[PDB]
Amino acid sequence: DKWEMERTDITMKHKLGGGQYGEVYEGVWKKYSLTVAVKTLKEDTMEVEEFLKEAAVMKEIKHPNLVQLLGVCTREPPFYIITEFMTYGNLLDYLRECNRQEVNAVVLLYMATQISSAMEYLEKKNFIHRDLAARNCLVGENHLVKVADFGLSRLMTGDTYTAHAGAKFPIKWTAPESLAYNKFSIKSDVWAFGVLLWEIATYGMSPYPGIDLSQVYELLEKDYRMERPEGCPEKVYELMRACWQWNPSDRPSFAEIHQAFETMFQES
Ligand SMILES: Cc1cc(Nc2ncc3cc(-c4c(Cl)cccc4Cl)c(=O)n(C)c3n2)ccc1F
Repeated sequence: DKWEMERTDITMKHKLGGGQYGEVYEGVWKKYSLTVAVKTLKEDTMEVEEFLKEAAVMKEIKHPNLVQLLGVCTREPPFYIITEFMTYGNLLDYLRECNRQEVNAVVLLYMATQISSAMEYLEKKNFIHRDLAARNCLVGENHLVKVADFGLSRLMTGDTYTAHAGAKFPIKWTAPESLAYNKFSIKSDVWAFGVLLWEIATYGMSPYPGIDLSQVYELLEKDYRMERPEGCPEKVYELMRACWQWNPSDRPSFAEIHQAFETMFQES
């Protein structure tokens, strides 16, 4: 289709992210003198059909706050997925290293509004993310934030995905039903979004600070939740706590979350 391009159109530069995102490189699309990001598969980091399906799914995603596909090379190996390049890197590092007078309260609402917009689109389009976290949000100039869209799964909005036996999760971002039963849904993405809000509010602190990973689930089942961060508006914390309702059904939708943030951003 229209997305297929010649591999030789791109010149590969260096690895991005220190391996955390797999085989991803900065590159140059020569014709346009345009920096792009390129993911490939040469070191057996995923299975071939999984990679090719990622590429297929990306073709369907079109939203201002989801990383945008530019093209693919899927005829013969090595296969490539080519996307827009986000200049800063990830939101976790961005928050940690930023000048807070610039990245101020208004900007944190702006960030939350952008990410919730992306998630509202995935909710509407029957996809789940499964790894929402600041390390998986990418930042460009002027505090533009886009959710990374590797790993998306198709799932009708009211259904559940069961992860493979033996799967290991990022415990501190993982909903209780996922931890206990390997069950994921758009509502487990909502849970993760609440943790992300806490990351934003703390300018990138590690969640459940000092708490043993093997005791996180136990704390959640006893109704422990992280306290409100310093400076965090009460309405924002209310939203975070709603994202952390034990029962998935009781958590807000992304459409509701995005509306709340848009309003707070517009009124700031
Ligand atoms: C300075 C710096 C910049 C970036 N930018 C960046 N821009 C675009 C992309 C696009 C990726 C992508 C791809 Cl190539 C294929 C499918 C889905 C996605 Cl999301 C992606 O995995 N990454 C990490 C990525 N990183 C990352 C780290 C860093 F230190």
